[PDB]
Amino acid sequence: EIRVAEVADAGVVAKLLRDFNTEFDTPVPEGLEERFAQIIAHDDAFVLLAGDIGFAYVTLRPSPYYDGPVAMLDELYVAPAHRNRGVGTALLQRVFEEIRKHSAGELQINVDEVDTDARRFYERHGLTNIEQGSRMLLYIREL
Amino acid sequence: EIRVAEVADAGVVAKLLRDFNTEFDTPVPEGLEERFAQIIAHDDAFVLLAGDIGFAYVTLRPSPYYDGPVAMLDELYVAPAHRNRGVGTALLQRVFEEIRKHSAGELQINVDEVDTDARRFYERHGLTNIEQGSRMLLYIREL
Ligand SMILES: CC(=O)NCCNC(=O)CCNC(=O)[C@H](O)C(C)(C)COP(=O)(O)OP(=O)(O)OC[C@H]1O[C@@H](n2cnc3c(N)ncnc32)[C@H](O)[C@@H]1OP(=O)(O)O
Ligand SMILES: CC(=O)NCCNC(=O)CCNC(=O)[C@H](O)C(C)(C)COP(=O)(O)OP(=O)(O)OC[C@H]1O[C@@H](n2cnc3c(N)ncnc32)[C@H](O)[C@@H]1OP(=O)(O)O
Ligand SMILES: CN[C@@H]1[C@@H](O)[C@@H](O[C@@H]2[C@@H](O)[C@H](O[C@H]3O[C@H]([C@@H](C)NC)CC[C@H]3N)[C@@H](N)C[C@H]2N)OC[C@]1(C)O
Repeated sequence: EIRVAEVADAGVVAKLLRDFNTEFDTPVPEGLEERFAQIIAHDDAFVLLAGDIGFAYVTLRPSPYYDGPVAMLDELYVAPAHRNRGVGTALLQRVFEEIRKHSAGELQINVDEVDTDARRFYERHGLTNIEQGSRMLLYIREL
Repeated sequence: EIRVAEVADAGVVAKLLRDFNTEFDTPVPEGLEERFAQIIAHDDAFVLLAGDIGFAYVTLRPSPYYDGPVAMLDELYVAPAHRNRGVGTALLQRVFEEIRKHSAGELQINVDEVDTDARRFYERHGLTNIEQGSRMLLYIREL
């Protein structure tokens, strides 16, 4: 079932994020668990857990366009053996439900162009890459 | 010079954002001044002003990857008569300075693909759309 993570669940969330990065051959910094414990307790952010096999990490930030925040689904992951059985759909549905309790004006998600399965999933569940007739790109600088 | 906006500057910020959205024929929400006054008073966002002719609006949000926030340059605009003279460069250099005071681990920016001149500007100043050989895309749902 989906539930909202408590501070004491930080270790499970961190493990799943580590698994996600390992799946993508990306090294992870130390301290994921300690940071997730802090974020879950104190910040305008939440984590949803599907048992111990999937999670969603959402941040809520201010926007002049809305009375409520703009939400970002910063991380969404289901463990590979549990995919294609509706877990990601359930997590994303619960994301929409939870951000609606905050009157969020919009949900954003960053995705690599090459991740066509994720893109297909998001496009089939109501998200779009198009604004004013153009694709939207994410630019970053790591610091 | 460039300055960090105060609550008293909400009117000038709101005017500039209205002008930006009018130029690009994108919608303008009601209540921009009052919302900016609220946003500027809080700890997780700031606006930089170049006189009354340009602005940067930055939000800060938590990440498990860093002790500091992830910053997002949600809006960057210079009035048309003042472009191509280095104002945008100065604003972006002050964005990096200010987010360094917060120990931000990354800067992110949403950029329409069609905005080729803005994209050249960001690439010239150290931002990248590429991660592991793939372009990064933004997906949204308005709510
Ligand atoms: C090539 C490439 O890109 N590789 C990427 C490899 N790794 C990653 O990207 C890592 C991160 N990604 C993830 O962790 C996971 O991918 C995700 C992104 C979180 C997804 O989480 P789940 O797999 O749990 O999601 P789901 O099961 O809820 O839905 C997924 C698909 O299941 C089928 N389905 C489910 N329910 C039903 C139903 N009731 N009726 C009919 N069909 C159904 C349907 O076909 C659907 O596909 P469609 O997208 O709607 O067309
Ligand atoms: C978060 C967010 O909202 N992101 C979107 C960015 N916002 C916009 O697109 C709104 C409209 N544009 C501006 O608001 C401002 O123009 C910018 C984008 C902040 C830059 O400010 P400046 O004009 O002050 O720049 P600059 O003088 O420091 O450096 C000069 C270099 O700017 C580029 N440049 C000049 N003129 C335009 C132009 N009309 N359109 C697009 N690019 C332009 C060009 O690349 C030039 O380079 P080149 O010489 O032609 O090679
Ligand atoms: C409806 N969603 C948008 C979101 O995608 C996001 O839009 C960005 C927004 O942060 C920012 O938009 C500005 O730049 C846009 C222009 C330069 N391209 C048309 C015009 C609208 C103007 N507000 C640009 N960085 C790119 C634009 N797609 O932020 C505002 C929003 C209302 O939440």
